[PDB]
Amino acid sequence: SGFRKMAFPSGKVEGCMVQVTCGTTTLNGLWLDDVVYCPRHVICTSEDMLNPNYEDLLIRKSNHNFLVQAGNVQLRVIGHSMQNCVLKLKVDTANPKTPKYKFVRIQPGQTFSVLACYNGSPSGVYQCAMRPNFTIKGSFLNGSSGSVGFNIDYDCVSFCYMHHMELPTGVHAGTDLEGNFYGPFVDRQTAQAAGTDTTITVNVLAWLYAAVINGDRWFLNRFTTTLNDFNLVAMKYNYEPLTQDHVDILGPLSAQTGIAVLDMCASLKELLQNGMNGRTILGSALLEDEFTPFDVVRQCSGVTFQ
Amino acid sequence: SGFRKMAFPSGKVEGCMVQVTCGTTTLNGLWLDDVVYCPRHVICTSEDMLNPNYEDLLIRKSNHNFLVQAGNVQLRVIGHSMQNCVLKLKVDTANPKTPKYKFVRIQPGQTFSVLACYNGSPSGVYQCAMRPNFTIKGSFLNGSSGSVGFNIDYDCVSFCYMHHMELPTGVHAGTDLEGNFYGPFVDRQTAQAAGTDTTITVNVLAWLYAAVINGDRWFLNRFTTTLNDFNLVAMKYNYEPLTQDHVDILGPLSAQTGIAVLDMCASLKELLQNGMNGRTILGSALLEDEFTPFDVVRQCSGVTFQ
Repeated sequence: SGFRKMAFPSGKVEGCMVQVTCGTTTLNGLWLDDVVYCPRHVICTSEDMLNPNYEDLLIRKSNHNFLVQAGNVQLRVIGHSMQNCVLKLKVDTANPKTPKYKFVRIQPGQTFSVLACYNGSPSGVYQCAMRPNFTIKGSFLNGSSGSVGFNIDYDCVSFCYMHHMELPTGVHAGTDLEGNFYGPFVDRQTAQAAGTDTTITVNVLAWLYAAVINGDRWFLNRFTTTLNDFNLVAMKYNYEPLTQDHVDILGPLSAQTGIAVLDMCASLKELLQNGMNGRTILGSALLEDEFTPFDVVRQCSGVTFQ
Repeated sequence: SGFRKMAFPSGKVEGCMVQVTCGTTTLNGLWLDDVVYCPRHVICTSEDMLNPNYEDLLIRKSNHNFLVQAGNVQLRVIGHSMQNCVLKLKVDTANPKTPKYKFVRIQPGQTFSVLACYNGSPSGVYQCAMRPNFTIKGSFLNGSSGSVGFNIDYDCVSFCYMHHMELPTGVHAGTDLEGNFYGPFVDRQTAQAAGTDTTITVNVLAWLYAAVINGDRWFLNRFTTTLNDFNLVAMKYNYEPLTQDHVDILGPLSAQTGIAVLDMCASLKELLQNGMNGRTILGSALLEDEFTPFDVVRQCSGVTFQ
């Protein structure tokens, strides 16, 4: 019993982390097969970040300007190329610990584990989510660019995020493993600011189903509602729309607990209109939205990754 | 910037997890060199747990009664010995992925990472603290015994917890890796209950400092307080007594923020007497007490000018 914010096992990702040094800038790299991936702003300084011309700055750089360290071992860069906002550094040796992996671009509301790294050495792992405004509420200090976010999909490591920048409000922005920034952010030190962040509705409902599995039933009511009636109320509380596909994804948790998805929406509407009244749900005094439906099934069923 | 419940990388611990089966019971074991450590209650039947004589029960066991599996490969057991409540199974193969490790016994109020496992395979990694009543609020299902808690100091893994039981209130009890239980619990199916649990005051203060570092300041005040006068209020709200040892530990955090330790106690005092008034601190609507000062400095320390 019990319910906790839980990250994925980081073992297969630790064996892929690498240090990449360029001139006077140092960050982290992802070593998969014979290719190292890292943010492209490693070739620039703090002065260049105000408006960097990445094309002309990479023309000046050569293969010997890229120092890649795999722990206490130096790697030999034999090729380099830029794809959007990341660099692909071809090395002469394949990582022996290379796991079965994919590159995926996640939708807003999806959760993942972040292996925060510094100088190519992992120091921590935590579970966060891609916010609706395409930011993440991570924990990163200076020098953590190149850290990766990932899911474990059955037998495969699903890389979905690489950390790049910190925004003025304290949140973070980054790219997928193809160099494309999530949202309208760029790798330039400017005045870009995140929009208003909303609550991931389908995750709150999955979290409420987790509370029912673990014994909490005080928020259930004898009310009921439709999708439009619920969406119109949650809209004024900055909640994301609940699609008909989201109702289908919550199907398994609705059938296991015997509570209709629309009945659970009626419960959430009361909590939005009346609050928690100082009460707690699964050890939290507010509504948690960083648990996807499958995240609930993994913890409650003890899903293991071999 | 930002603050997250962050666990240590679990790669060095995953490579030590194995599956131990005796009779109809299956749980997890720790594979270090040529020894497998696991809870000794794996050798008991349901009738034995009522009043077990572990000395008498282990002598009756043969080596082939234990089936140890590293992945899908059987580990040949060649001997068994008992140290307190931990069974030590000698195997014929030394674990080639054994990391630098030590066995440590933590104090109440400290934190560690838990690698929750089932059938020798990891399910997830999360953080928790040793409650003042010598329990942990984990997320454990049937089959999770043998999962270990741990910290990492650079390259060395300090094992500090092995899971054994769940108490009637839903919290969990276990031992260090030498087999000594935390608290007055025993590995016998008898009537047991967790003591009165208090809030770890020094951890809440460390968490309030983390909020100051990240920009939150609404809870501060001009007031000050002494050690005695604060402990008068802390005792009234089921908080652990703050001591000079705790004050000295919060030293670096007090200097980094310029807020004296006793000044932050006057802010925590006001929060306990008035509540949070509906506002949040670092994403929580209640006071968090499972972040040690070390955990805060680990995520929030920059550079100290002297």
